[PDB]
Amino acid sequence: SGFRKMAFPSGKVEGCMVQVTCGTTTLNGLWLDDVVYCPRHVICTSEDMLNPNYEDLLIRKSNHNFLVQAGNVQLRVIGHSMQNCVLKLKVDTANPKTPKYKFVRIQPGQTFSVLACYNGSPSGVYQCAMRPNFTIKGSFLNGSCGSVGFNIDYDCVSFCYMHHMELPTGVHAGTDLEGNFYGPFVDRQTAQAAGTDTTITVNVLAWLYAAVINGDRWFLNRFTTTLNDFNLVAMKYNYEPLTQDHVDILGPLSAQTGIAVLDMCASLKELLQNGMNGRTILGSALLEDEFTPFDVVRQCSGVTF
Amino acid sequence: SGFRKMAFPSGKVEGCMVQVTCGTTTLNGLWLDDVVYCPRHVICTSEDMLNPNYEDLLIRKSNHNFLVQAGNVQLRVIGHSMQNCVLKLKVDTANPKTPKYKFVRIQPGQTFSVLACYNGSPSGVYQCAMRPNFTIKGSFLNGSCGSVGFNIDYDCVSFCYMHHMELPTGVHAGTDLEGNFYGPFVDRQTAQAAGTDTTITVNVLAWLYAAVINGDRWFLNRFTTTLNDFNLVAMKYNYEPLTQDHVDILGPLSAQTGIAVLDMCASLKELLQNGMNGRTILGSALLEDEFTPFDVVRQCSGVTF
Ligand code: NA
Repeated sequence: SGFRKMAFPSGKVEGCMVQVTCGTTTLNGLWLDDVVYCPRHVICTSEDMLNPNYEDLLIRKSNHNFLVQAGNVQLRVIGHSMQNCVLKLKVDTANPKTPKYKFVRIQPGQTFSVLACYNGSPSGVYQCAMRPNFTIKGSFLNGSCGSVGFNIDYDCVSFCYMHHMELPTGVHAGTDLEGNFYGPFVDRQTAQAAGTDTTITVNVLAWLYAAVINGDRWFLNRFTTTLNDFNLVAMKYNYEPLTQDHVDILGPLSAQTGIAVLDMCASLKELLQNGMNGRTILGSALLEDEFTPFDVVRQCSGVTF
Repeated sequence: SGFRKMAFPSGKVEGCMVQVTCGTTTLNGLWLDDVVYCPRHVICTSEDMLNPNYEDLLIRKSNHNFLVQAGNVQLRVIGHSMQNCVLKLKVDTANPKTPKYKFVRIQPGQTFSVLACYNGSPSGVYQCAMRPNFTIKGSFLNGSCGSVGFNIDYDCVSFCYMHHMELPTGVHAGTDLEGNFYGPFVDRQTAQAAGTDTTITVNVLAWLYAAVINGDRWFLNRFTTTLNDFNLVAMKYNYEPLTQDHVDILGPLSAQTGIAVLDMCASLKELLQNGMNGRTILGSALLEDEFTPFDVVRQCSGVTF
């Protein structure tokens, strides 16, 4: 037993990370088959970033202008194109370590692992959630752009995130692998506030089920609630609405523990109204919301890849 | 910016994980060059575990009793021996993906990454600290034995932990890679309880420095204290005494932030005596002690491997 924030093993993604240099800017790229994907803002000078026209900037670049390095071997660039906010550099060599993969656009509240890289080399791996306001709370420094987020499922890597920027508030913003930003953000140096964030209710409930599975039960009570009355309480604590879809997704955990979803909702209602009274849950003094129901089952059942 | 519990990239270790089966017991092994290392209790039956004579049990085994599988490839066992609580199975094929490595015995309060595996396949990666009572708070299920903990340093994987068991209290125990348990534990089914734990003071200070580096400053006060006056409070809150060596280890973080260690100690003293004033630090409502000073530097400087 035990319950930890757990990242996916990173080796399959490590084998895809390369370094991309344009001008004096170096960041990371993702090498799948004979394409390297990276943020298009690699083509911008500091001056360009103030007001970039990416089509015109890309017109002015040659293939030679992009230095791509896999470890210490140069990969010759033979084409360059743009898809939304992502640059695609066609190279003359397909990556023999390309895993089975998909590009997916994830939902707010869903989790993924980030392989933080610099100069094409991995620094570390950690688990992130896509916040309801479409930012992520990561750990990213200069040079981290092009690091990716991903899930693994039976040796298929589903890439869902590529890192582009840090907002002045200290949260992080990026795109899917088709280059569409998550949230209302743009790759130009202009004002772009993130919306007000909220707590991911279905994930908090999943984590309470994880706690029960690991023997923490003190917060269970004998109260009941309807979905509507629970949501009326949770709205006042800046929790996202819980829908019947969320109730159904919590079905397997509810079935294993014998605790009906709405009874766990009554427990959560009491936790919100009363606090923890100096107690902790799974070693935490806050209600945690970055585990999905599937993350609970995946950790507690030993799923491998 | 941002500060997360960050594991090492796991690919170098993933390439060393195998499955070892003896009788009807399956667990994981670590394949380095032509030797597979795994917990010796793999040779015990359920009746053996009650009172195992490991020397006798090993003499009664032959090479054919061990089935070793590296992914889809069966590895032929050509020798077997025992070093303390670790079994060493010599195989007729050397692992071509063996990283440059060392076996290290870590000190309490130091951290490492765990690659949790089942049936020789990686499930997830997460950071652990060796607690002062020589347990770790991990996430391990049936079949996780033989999963390893490690650090990566420049060009070398330093393996420091192999997983053997879960205490009835829900914490985890294991050995170094020479087969010596951390703490007073033994690989037999007899009563064993962890000693009372304590909080790793130098790590809490390191994490407060991480908070300052990331813009959290609310807990800083203009006060300073002495090492002795701080240790008076530390003893009252089950914190380890702070030594001059531990002050020295905090030197680089103190230097970067311009906050003397004893000033931060005055801040920590006020936090211990008065609480966290309804605030969080780096998203936590509790003081965190599982980041070493070097973990802070590694994450905040983007060290790669
Ligand atoms: Na101070």
